[PDB]
Amino acid sequence: RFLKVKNWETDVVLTDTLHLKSTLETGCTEHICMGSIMLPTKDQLFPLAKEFLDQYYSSIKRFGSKAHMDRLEEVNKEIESTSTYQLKDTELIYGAKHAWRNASRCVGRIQWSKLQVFDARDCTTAHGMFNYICNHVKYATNKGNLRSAITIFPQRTDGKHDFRVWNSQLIRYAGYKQPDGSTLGDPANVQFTEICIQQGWKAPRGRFDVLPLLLQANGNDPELFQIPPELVLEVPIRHPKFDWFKDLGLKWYGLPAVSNMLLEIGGLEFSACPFSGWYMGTEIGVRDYCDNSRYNILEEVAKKMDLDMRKTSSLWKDQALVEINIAVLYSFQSDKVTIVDHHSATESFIKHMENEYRCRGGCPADWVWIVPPMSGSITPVFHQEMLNYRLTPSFEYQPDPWNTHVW
Amino acid sequence: RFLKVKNWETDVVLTDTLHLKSTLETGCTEHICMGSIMLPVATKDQLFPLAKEFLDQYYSSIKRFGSKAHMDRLEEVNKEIESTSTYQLKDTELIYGAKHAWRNASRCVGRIQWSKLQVFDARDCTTAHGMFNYICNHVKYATNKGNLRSAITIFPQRTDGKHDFRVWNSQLIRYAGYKQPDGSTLGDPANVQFTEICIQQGWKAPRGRFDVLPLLLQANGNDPELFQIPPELVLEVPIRHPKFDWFKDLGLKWYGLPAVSNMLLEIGGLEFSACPFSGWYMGTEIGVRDYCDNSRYNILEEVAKKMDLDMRKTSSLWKDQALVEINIAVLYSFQSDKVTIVDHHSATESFIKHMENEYRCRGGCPADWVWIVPPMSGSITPVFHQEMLNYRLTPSFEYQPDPWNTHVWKG
Ligand code: HEM
Ligand code: HEM
Ligand SMILES: Cc1cc(N)nc(C[C@@H]2CNC[C@H]2OCCNCCc2cccc(F)c2)c1
Ligand SMILES: Cc1cc(N)nc(C[C@@H]2CNC[C@H]2OCCNCCc2cccc(F)c2)c1
Ligand SMILES: C[C@H](O)[C@H](O)[C@H]1CNc2nc(N)[nH]c(=O)c2N1
Ligand SMILES: C[C@H](O)[C@H](O)[C@H]1CNc2nc(N)[nH]c(=O)c2N1
Ligand SMILES: [Zn+2]
Repeated sequence: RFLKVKNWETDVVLTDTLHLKSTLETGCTEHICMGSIMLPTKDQLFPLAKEFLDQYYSSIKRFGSKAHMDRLEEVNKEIESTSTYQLKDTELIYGAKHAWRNASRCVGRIQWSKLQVFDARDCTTAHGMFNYICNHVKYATNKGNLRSAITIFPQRTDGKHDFRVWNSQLIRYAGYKQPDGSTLGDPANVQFTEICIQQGWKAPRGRFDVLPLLLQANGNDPELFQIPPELVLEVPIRHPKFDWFKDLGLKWYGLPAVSNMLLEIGGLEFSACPFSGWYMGTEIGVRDYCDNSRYNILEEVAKKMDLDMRKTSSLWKDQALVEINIAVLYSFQSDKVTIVDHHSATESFIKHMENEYRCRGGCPADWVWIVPPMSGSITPVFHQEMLNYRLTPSFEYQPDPWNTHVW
Repeated sequence: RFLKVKNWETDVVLTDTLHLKSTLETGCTEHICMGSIMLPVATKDQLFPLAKEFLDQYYSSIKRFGSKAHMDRLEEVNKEIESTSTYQLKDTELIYGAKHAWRNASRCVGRIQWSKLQVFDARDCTTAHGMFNYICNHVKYATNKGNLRSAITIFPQRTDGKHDFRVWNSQLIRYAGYKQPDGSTLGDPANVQFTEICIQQGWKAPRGRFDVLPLLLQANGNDPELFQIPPELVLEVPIRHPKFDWFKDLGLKWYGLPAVSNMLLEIGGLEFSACPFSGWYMGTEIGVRDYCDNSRYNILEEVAKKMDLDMRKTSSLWKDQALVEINIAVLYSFQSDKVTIVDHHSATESFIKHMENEYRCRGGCPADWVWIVPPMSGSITPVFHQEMLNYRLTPSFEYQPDPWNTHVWKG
């Protein structure tokens, strides 16, 4: 029941007791490991509420206190008639921060307690949503000195009155299929970009066209909105040594802001809850630029470096991937926009795991996601055993709204 | 039940039904995943069932499931079990067994080659000296002047667990490590403890950065004895870089034959505690892990110095930058000496082909993503984008405790 993790580089051994307060299911059985799978009512809504308040009140050292009990009964009452309930602000803030704290795929959690939570539960329209979003973007960007935040729209009711942001991120680049079969911009968003044009977006059909936001309030048809360009901090990508780097025409946005997840607190479901932090250099440099079905610029970059592309074994893909990633970090630093490299982010997460083990008794962690997609073994998380388990409050994936919605 | 895995790069979905033919637990539960944990005397009662399963498998693969020869083999094994409390695998069975252990090794990216594996039956061996001879002939055959060939050598199975054959080395060829007074290590820091044991056992250590350790061999439960592999049998490659001439001045070399010798081979209930096997290296094994792990030779710093890198700030990717050059240098030296080696791009691509084919013809390929994904440049290799299912099939290679921890000394 007590479980140990070992780091094979330092011989450090931590004892996990947090996973016994674990509640959702991992997808694994005693017979099969699914660690590398991307995605493995009144009766129900109450015990969830009770478990959440138990954990809240214990955190502010008023476990078993009268305020605790009184809140419990007050929630049970709203439930026994309304079929749902409302979080207090303090609960909402605590629940958000913990959903981040329990995000087993997030390497950036050392920062979990400094989250800014904008309570948008008084929202009622897509224009409302647009205004909350712009405000969130502007606060988070903070002229390049980024700050974590999450904006929380009204919780689910009957599930036909959901609030949803259809973009998978607040800020992402257009994808256009072409009459030769190739792609322009970002192929990950090709479908979304069609959905935007087929709702009436006039697309400039260029390589780095910031997508329009597309927002659904209270079950309604969703609606388009251009984020004010002066709110989208973008970084032109250049290299410290390679003067030529600049003319590949690359740039990237400063604000990563995940917008398609569902926030679950005490059995309540916040289907629209965009959140934002700041980039680790590899997300842009390795994945965004070099993933085969993304910008796929390796072929081109190594060309400029005059390396030997005649064999996989000259490691030309690898040499170029490094320079690209040196370039992304250099651009963001030079431009005073927050970015962290994969060495420093992983070191921090080691320090954070260590903290969470002594303060909480563990830290759910998903090794497949925490190990950066380059230079794995030269970062210390590589040598670190991690236990993956699902704690609540939490962020969960949810179907792309366009499969679900009813017009 | 059927389970699907998606490759997120090419959108290929595959369907695993093979995980159903799978008895051993994983370490995971419905409530916790231990996918990244390194490590999460059998009786009559248990033995027959395991023999049966195995022989059912064997006879299926030769399309003789149900045949007189099948029924009579079962009955001969059952008989032999009741009479002797163990049993003897036929040669054909042992070969099939070893091949299937490898094919089932979910942490091995090299499995495309599983059916081509040379099996040496050393079940007649009785002494350490007989082991030294077997192993020498394994090394010579497998090395094959740089054109490496897969091989495994199998010594007598465990009996009462008191008469074990063991190769105390973790690999048949590995460099000494020496902890000095000042805290630093000369040679490979991974082999310090084993090195100490060798010296204790009477090995005179040359005390250089690349001393090939002696074989330390235990037969029939006996105390192990020391043997120097003939050095003309130990093929080595001095490491240089195609463009950096100072690289050779680092003084690096490596042996060409990766040969694991601490694992246990389980076939139809039988445990072969000594079964060293060898193939050939993936470049990153030497260049990433052996040279660049902080707990190994750790040349990252020395190489970065020599490159005039900006080492004052990690965000310069000076570690990433040297890592690649070292891996370039390892592939280049092996290829130039005509010693078989494979880069991670080609190994991973090969593995994806193997795994697809395995789903086609077998209904699955157990695979451990944590281990299949190479330790540099993960997402530019196609395994990174591949969902994998991991589970335990037998025949299998299992871990066993280090024998110095379990061995009963006779004097
Ligand atoms: C402060 C800087 C942060 C960094 C550097 C960071 C880093 C990351 C990375 C690298 C991933 C894996 C994504 C990928 O490679 O596709 C990730 C996943 C995730 N992170 Fe963070 N994080 C940060 C802040 C946040 C915040 C503020 C939240 C929420 C409040 C969050 C919640 C999550 C969640 C729920 C996932 C998994 C969802 C997915 O599949 O994308 N992180 N994080
Ligand atoms: C043909 C060339 C081969 C290559 C390139 C290869 C590659 C690898 C690599 C890279 C690993 C992970 C070890 C690490 O990086 O620490 C591994 C694991 C393994 N492979 Fe292979 N392999 C080859 C041949 C073989 C053979 C002949 C066998 C047995 C017949 C085998 C069975 C195994 C086993 C049992 C493991 C687990 C090792 C451990 O857990 O430490 N492979 N393979
Ligand atoms: C808040 C925050 C900060 C930060 N630095 N980083 C993040 C990760 C974003 C979230 N989500 C992907 C990452 O951005 C990378 C974009 N690639 C998409 C990966 C993908 C494709 C298809 C299916 C999937 F399940 C996942 C969030
Ligand atoms: C036959 C063959 C060919 C090849 N290319 N590569 C190999 C991998 C060897 C096996 N064994 C690891 C690799 O050699 C590296 C040694 N590291 C030991 C890994 C380890 C450490 C602590 C706990 C564990 F559970 C496991 C075999
Ligand atoms: C197949 C595998 O699950 C998939 O490629 C995962 C692996 N690790 C990842 N890790 C991060 N950080 N982000 C990802 O998108 C992925 N993809
Ligand atoms: C903690 C973690 O499981 C451990 O460091 C693993 C990760 N992946 C690995 N992968 C390979 N090929 N070889 C290894 O030794 C390891 N080590
Ligand atoms: Zn698992």
